[PDB]
Amino acid sequence: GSSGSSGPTSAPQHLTVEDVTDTTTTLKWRPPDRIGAGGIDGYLVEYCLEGSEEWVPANKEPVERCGFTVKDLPTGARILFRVVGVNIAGRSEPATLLQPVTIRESGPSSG
Repeated sequence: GSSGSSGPTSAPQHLTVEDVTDTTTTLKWRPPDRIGAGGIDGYLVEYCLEGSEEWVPANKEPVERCGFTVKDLPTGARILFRVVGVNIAGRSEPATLLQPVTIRESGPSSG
């Protein structure tokens, strides 16, 4: 027997830095496989400035897509980004980034 799923969906994966701006950054992750009934509400993106121990909410509300854009960031700061899948169950394991972001815009040259 069974009725209504129990527990938060599977943490996010495939979370990497696609692009990086001066005061903005891009993030792209993938949806879980073990969702079942209910469905994931979204994801909570939070960043912690190097030295700080408080993860600030990048997006007040959890996005729907498997990607978001964080704004308002100190150019040249090692900020760590983490994505957590929210749901009626609550939240899931943070897909912390393997590496921090320096935050800076760098385009091509010599064409």
